[PDB]
Amino acid sequence: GPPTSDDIFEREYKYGAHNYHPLPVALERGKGIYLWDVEGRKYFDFLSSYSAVNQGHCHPKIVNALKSQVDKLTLTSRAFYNNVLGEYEEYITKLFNYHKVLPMNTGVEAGETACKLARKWGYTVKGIQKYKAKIVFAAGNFWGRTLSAISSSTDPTSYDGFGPFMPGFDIIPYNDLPALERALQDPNVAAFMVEPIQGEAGVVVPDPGYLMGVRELCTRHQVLFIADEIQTGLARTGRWLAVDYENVRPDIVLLGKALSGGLYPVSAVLCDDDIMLTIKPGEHGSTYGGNPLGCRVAIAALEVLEEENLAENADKLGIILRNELMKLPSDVVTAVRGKGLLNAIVIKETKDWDAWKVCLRLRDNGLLAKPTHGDIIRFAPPLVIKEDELRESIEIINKTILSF
Amino acid sequence: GPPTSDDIFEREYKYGAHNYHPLPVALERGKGIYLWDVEGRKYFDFLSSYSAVNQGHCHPKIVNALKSQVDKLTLTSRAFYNNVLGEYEEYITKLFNYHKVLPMNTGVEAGETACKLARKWGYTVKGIQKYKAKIVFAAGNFWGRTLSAISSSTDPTSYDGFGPFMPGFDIIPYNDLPALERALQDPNVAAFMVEPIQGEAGVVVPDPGYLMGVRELCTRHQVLFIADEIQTGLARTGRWLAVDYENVRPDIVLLGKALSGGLYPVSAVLCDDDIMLTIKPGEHGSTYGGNPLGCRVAIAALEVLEEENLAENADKLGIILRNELMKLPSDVVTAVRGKGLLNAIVIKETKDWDAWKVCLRLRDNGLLAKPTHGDIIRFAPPLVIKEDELRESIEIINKTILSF
Ligand SMILES: Cc1ncc(COP(=O)(O)O)c(CNC2=CCCC(C(=O)O)=C2)c1O
Ligand SMILES: Cc1ncc(COP(=O)(O)O)c(CNC2=CCCC(C(=O)O)=C2)c1O
Repeated sequence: GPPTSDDIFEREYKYGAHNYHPLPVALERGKGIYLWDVEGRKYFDFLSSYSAVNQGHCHPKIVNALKSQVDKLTLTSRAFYNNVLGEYEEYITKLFNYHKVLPMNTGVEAGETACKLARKWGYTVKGIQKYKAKIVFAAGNFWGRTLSAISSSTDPTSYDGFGPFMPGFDIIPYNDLPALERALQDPNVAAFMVEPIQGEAGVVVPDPGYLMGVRELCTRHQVLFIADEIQTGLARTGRWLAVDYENVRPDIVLLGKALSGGLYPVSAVLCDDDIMLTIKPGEHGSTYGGNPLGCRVAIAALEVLEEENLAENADKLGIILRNELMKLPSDVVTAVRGKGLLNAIVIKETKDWDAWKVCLRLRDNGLLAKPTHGDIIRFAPPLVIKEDELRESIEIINKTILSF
Repeated sequence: GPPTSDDIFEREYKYGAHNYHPLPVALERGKGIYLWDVEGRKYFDFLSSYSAVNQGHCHPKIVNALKSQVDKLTLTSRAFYNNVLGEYEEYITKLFNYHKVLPMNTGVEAGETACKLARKWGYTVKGIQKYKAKIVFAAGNFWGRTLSAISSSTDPTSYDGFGPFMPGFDIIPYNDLPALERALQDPNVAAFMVEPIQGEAGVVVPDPGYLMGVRELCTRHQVLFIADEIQTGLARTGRWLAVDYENVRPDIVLLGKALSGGLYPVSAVLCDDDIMLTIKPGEHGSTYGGNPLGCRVAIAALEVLEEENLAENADKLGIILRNELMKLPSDVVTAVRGKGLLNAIVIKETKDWDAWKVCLRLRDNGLLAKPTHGDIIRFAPPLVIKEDELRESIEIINKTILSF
């Protein structure tokens, strides 16, 4: 017979690194908002791979693009041109209204590319002396697991025991304009990288006006405003970009995750010529970056978000989700927050009952989520979910929470 | 009508970053050893995307694995278990005879993971004080484009203008055992990372006994021997791993590129429990690392290399290629080197005639290659090439070289 869920857990423990502690569930099928485990049980996916399957699992139009291109050409390396990359570059740069895109594969690679752009721009355009360029980050940031990315983290589990660390990274509190103004008095600051909503930190939503204030301060001190929209972008928060809520145009925009609908690792660095062209030929790249298969997938993935109006759906349905979640008892749910369909609740941890137990029982009742930083449960279903399906999920949440 | 090759070049220049200068050819189809441009012209691929399509372009068994899995499930995130990862982990760890694998996506991510393992092992097992752990690299190394990877490079085009740089990375000459012995007198060295054959540097083959000497020195000083086999592994040099030529077992093995046959970004970090388990749950990972679609592709990709005996083919055919290349006139070809089907020739550059011009004319005559570091042309066709097809390619090389 096939392997059971426990067999699947047991096998990974024996042969795979122990760098995760996943929730005890073993999935083998996904379609739209639903996942199925190897026992055949059906679950609502309320994580969406942390917003990488915004378009739902195995969306037929993205699947069709992958199957069609894989019969033609999948990788030449950037030693040669392929016929797809430029069609995708034109499409994505028009869509977000930046002059150029640099293609990469993973979110952290886009972040690393952004820091390289910022330093090279800082040295060659702003006039900072080599190598005094600084990049400022916000406490609670997450942008990946390279040595550079953990060097800016304030989470000791990310960086403790992995040093020495990348120099030139300063940290200030999130959602704090006086702190950014103070930090930007240093003329050697080249960039400030920030998430419009902090995902891994627990859907930390900054106050209204924060992104407007970041834009103004960065311009006033000619610092590059790097917006990490790898988790918040692509309709998840109710707009094409989370920064659209404040009509703000960052200097560099990072995309990833849902850029492929979950079918391929595709990430992107968007910015205008004055920044993008400080990197000259031979000075940056990637084996798989810009390959034609990922490019066909990402075009189709972006078309799904636009043609199915997923941003407005995420907006309307996010209002319903948060209003219903706020009806839960304060003794159990300490906070509800989010924008669009990127939301989270905070569980009043005791000696016994905590967010991990809630997620175990959510799983028992047919809904999959997971805690972050202990007491914060993220609720982030695919943007293709319908109102009826959302309300059925809310009743699962209510049944679970009100069962303790 | 469709876009011409020049239209394709023009479009990328307008909308994509200028971080590469590819050879002027615009490919739209690949199958086995052949590529076709948008004009319909057929070329021998003598780069294999720098050994990412060892199995040939669009190998039907790898394509079948991707099409089959994409209808089931492509990404859950490591928040949950998927049913494929453990089957791939068991398969790949048995094949190379290491206890555990850590899955990632790109080659540089595997390199970053290796450096994090080395430092965490250095601090928690060897007893190095935080944060004095050192990692030694060889001059000419290439392992990617993150800020950490360029921090160990000796190529100014990689690191100049991108600092300040990651501390704790020392550099010694390649192919130099006295230098490694001298460097390893420092008790704060945690690891030595090295390519068995340096790819990007120009297929720099170390002398016989070098890898044996590296293994002994690393053991004698309890330093981790990290073998970067992302370009040399997976049958390209004529064995499963290039280190197999000297019967050497590194402490960490990195794989990538051909790990997927070019269909998906899949990379791997292989090592035993004593190193792998110094990273605890929550301390390292990746959105797409270990996803079930990449895992199905990599299983099929690895099966192709074994079942079609591509290593022995690469061995036998590499002997023919180098012997024929050594018949070229010394006035034009200054050196021939390589193992298996990872080979290179060195062109005696003049004021006018150089390796770029040779590659332009190779392209004119139906064979695609590209220079590295100016005067070095790599010859690396897919391992599925047959002897007759190889000899037809050699005559193209002869016609081109003997036409100047
Ligand atoms: C806001 C933000 N920026 C960058 C990244 C890094 O993306 P990668 O593709 O993982 O390198 C992230 C990643 N966030 C994650 C989403 C899902 C799973 C995951 C993990 O298991 O590490 C991270 C991000 O959120
Ligand atoms: C020996 C070796 N180690 C690591 C890497 C990095 O792999 P990535 O997947 O690119 O991060 C490489 C990469 N070598 C390359 C092969 C093809 C194309 C390419 C590029 O355009 O940057 C690099 C490697 O060789």
